[PDB]
Amino acid sequence: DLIEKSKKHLWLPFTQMKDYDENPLIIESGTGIKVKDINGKEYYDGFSSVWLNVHGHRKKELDDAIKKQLGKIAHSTLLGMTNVPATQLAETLIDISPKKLTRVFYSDSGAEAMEIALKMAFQYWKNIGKPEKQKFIAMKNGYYKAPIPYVYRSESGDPDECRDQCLRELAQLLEEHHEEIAALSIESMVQGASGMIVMPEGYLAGVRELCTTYDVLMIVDEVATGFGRTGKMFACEHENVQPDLMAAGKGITGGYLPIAVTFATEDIYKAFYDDYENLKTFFHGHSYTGNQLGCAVALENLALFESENIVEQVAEKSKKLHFLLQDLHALPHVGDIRQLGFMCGAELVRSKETKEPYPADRRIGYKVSLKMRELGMLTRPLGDVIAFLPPLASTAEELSEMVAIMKQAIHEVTSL
Amino acid sequence: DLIEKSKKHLWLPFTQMKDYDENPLIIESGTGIKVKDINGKEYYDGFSSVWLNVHGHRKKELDDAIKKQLGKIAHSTLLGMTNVPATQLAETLIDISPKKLTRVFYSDSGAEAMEIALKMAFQYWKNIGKPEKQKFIAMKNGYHSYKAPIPYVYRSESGDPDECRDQCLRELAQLLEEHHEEIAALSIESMVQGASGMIVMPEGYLAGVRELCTTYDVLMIVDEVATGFGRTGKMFACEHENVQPDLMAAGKGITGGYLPIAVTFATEDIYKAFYDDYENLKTFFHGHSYTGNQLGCAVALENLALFESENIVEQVAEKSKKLHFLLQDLHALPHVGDIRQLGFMCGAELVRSKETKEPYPADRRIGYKVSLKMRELGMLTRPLGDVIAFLPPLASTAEELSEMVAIMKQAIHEVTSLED
Ligand SMILES: Cc1ncc(COP(=O)(O)O)c(/C=N/CCCC[C@H](N)C(=O)O)c1O
Ligand SMILES: Cc1ncc(COP(=O)(O)O)c(CN)c1O
Repeated sequence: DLIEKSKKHLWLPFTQMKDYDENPLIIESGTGIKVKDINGKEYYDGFSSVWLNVHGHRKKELDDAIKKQLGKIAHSTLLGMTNVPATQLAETLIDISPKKLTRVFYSDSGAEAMEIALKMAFQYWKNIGKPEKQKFIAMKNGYYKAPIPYVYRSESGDPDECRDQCLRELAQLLEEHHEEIAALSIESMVQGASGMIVMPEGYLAGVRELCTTYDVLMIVDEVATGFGRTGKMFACEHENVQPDLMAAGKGITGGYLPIAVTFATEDIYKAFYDDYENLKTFFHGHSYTGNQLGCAVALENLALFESENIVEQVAEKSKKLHFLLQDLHALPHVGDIRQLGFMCGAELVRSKETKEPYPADRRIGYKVSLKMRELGMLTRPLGDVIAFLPPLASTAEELSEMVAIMKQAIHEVTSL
Repeated sequence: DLIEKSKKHLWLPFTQMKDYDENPLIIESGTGIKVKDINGKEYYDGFSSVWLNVHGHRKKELDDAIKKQLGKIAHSTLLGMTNVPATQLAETLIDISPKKLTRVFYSDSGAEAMEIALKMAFQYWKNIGKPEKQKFIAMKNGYHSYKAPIPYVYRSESGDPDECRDQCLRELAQLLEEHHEEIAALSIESMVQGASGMIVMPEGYLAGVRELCTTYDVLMIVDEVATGFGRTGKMFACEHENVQPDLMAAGKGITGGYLPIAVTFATEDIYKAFYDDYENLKTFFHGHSYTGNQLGCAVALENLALFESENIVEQVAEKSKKLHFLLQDLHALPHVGDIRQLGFMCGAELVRSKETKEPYPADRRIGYKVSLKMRELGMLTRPLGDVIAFLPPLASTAEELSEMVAIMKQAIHEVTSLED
């Protein structure tokens, strides 16, 4: 009846409940990079619990640090005071992140880390003495507007040409309006929910140049892409960018608990530092900010990154997956395949010559994902882009098994 | 070392770090209703860690459930599927919630639980045919748009509650008469304005807000984040007027204070409007990644199981009788303007003179200077400007309360007296 009960009471995030009612799924537990439902059936975790599960479920040394931190204290506040593991994690996060990012402002979630970034950005200009700086630049498809080098559906198909066109179009937009912009928000290297659109080489760097040149702050959303995943600690390493502000989460705790961070340059911190009377204080916060348990599990997740060398591991297991996922090209209705590190997606198309998309009512992304659930694998389709973002743990043979279960399930339905 | 560290790397919420640098503080541990800083010192947690903590620090039962749960699975997603604790907790949450509220949408914070409610309420009307329904009504100074007045008795002409009560209810009617077809929802704290300064509403203010909201087809958003799960003397504060909100937000107390879990509650009417085939674009495109954490739901399950066992709710009701008398002492101080309380939510409002009702000026920092004095005396609290906010754990005993209130009297006395 737990199934029956999940229909009566819940209301699930980013899902249409009529499709859940027709196909229920309730997990009980999980081990390694797998999970088990309540009428015991086991799956892979192809979407690593939506882009946050680093070393699998039941990982020993994370289960360890939570238990330990229950030994001391589970939650005390960061409002006006602080606590030990937040204080320690902060130090670790300053060292493992771009050098210009000196500060750290915690919150419960990715979206909260970005809203926080926007609010610092807006409030920084207001503090220093340039209130004109209000407007923002969203990057088209960004989960004013500026376009992102989406080269597969471009005019020339050429990365460098698409890139430089997107840079130029941004540059024109900055040329004309910069003296009223405050900040620019961009996902670090890969637009996630937009279909896993990898940015071509030199894009991010161009944005950084143009932001510096034009006195707009660069905000870099590293929530999906951070903590391994891209085959670096943070995806903005791939071009040596220092964001002015950067939002992080998901894989900060190993997958276990909800913590997020907003990193901030010291120049930015300084703008909010002054006597209380002036109302310069950044007035933002949440009540479970600096959770001891979250900070403790994240500290040991951050230790594992350094000891078990999980980042460098990922960069070698990717190469394997470069060719092993180029094997998807063989299938007829799989018009493009993208990756950066473990961050992977296969865009489905009706015609390879025309790259024509399927209709969205033909439901092909979702219909595929149900057939993986048939064959013991879990993912989420972004439209008709099937996502493949598996645990960083996941060994090169599982990396290989999933990709076939994926490929098998695509072909089974994409023939229809 | 940690002190020097905290000062060089952290950016803390709702705090001038310049202040944190004259007066830093780093908790290491806690035991029942006490916390222990790094230099050994002990404090009463007289703000329940900002209105979260219910049973005490290091409570075995809650300690146990997280370990229990840990050896199943720490986190599996609610995007498109579910998990066992969330599905159980929800059943539970439905029984203790009001009747009309039969869905549970989950999230990581109170702020988020409100944010979801606004989007649900906003989008609700789009999905049914009335998209012109789109503006909200915010109750003035409402920490969670036409602003609508809310009865603050102490500084109200009347001095009489019901006159301040009914006067505000009408002003909301004059708003609702001439603007209701544009209005999606109304947003209101359940029984007490927290951040505003622990301002308690007259009985049947919230009743009257709810009967008007029905008469004009506006949705009633009830924020129970600060006032939920015991704090007022009921499991939910709106029970003080039997009230049936269309959307209710919760967080905080829900996990006894251990983890972050928060919930938006919805009526089955609302939920209905998002039920369809995907084609129709009826869906609610929202919901964070750590939605339905096993560890937070597990800790919450147990927290509520304790609520059920010990009878924490009637216990607070019991102990609040004591608390009111215990707070009577505070009114004997020259500068304590006024003492507001419902359940464990109390506020002593400070003033230059308790005859003019004239507050102190903002730069003199009378709330902050007292909060520090309390720290010095071994108590943690956070002011709401010159409103000083006592909110002790719901496990707090009769004598702990007397000691916390004593420290508070000592503190307010010593700082107000000195400003002369
Ligand atoms: C009705 C209500 N909703 C939401 C929140 C915050 O929910 P969260 O985002 O943490 O999940 C609070 C206060 N929450 C505590 C915040 C501190 C209050 C005040 N700024 C102060 O300085 O004490 C609240 O009173
Ligand atoms: C770029 C970005 N930012 C924020 C989020 C959401 O994070 P949260 O659910 O914790 O807000 C996502 C989800 N993948 C994302 O891709």
